[PDB]
Amino acid sequence: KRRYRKDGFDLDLTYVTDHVIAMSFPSSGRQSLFRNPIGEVSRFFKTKHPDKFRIYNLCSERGYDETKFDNHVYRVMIDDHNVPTLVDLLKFIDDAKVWMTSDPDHVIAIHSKGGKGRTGTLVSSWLLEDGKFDTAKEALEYFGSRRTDVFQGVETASQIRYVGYFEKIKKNYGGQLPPMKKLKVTGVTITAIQGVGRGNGSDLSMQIVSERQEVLLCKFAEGYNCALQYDATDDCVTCEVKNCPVLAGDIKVRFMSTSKSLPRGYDNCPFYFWFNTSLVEGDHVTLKREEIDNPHKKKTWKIYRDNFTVKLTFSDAED
Repeated sequence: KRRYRKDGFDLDLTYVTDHVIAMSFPSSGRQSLFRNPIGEVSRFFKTKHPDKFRIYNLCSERGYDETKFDNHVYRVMIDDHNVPTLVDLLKFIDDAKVWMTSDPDHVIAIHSKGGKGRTGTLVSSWLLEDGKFDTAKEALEYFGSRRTDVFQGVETASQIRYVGYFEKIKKNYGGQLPPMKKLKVTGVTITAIQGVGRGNGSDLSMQIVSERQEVLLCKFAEGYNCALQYDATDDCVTCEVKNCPVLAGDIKVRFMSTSKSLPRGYDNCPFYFWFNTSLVEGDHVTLKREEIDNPHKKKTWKIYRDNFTVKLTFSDAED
């Protein structure tokens, strides 16, 4: 188990490396799910790494008394089962890099609620930055082998994607954001639709979210900002998307259903994903089952079949 039971401490805490710690939330309130008493976590860092630690809180949902950590806490606002913006991810990387380069004995402790999904995203990103790994896949697998025992380390497909994005940023874009590409979504295509909701796209709606605001809503059956086509022969739906505003940066696409058959997973919906417009190649992005948030869980694999995919078609909106 990922339980630290050494030197008179008992904490949900992992040394991923000698200087990089992953842990769950340092709690003080009512006993709920995850349970690291903040007094003990603070005692740990003050005893084991005096004046040489920095704590990263990745929860958008909850802060705490940071003076328990002598005010050495940096917050990254990420929603549970979601991803940081690439802007925020790079910000974090730079902060950690400055901190770590200043003293070889400096440590960083990254936490979220469980110290799983969000924590794994930034831990694996840091490990790429520090050069321990050269691919996202290996960094993620390492986090999994050290902490979560999940094969790919993190909780969602978008989390996997975003560590991949960081790898691309380091390798192809000199550690900085790629040149911005502005896009409009003009279509969405979903394959292997039978058995998903009403099996014909009629139950489905799609919400596009940018900077924590809804920027487009499409309701398929109704033709609300769209025009649905169902082809039974190809077991797919094709939906023309109308009136999409110019999209830039990190975009969250959520699919909702009026269907009672289709279960909700993370993010209070059947399936969703994040992508970044600047890392889109060509005029589409296509995601397989394992690349979509919620269908990526094997528990859903008799609903989302092996050929379940979602494709967004884009137009260039640079002008």
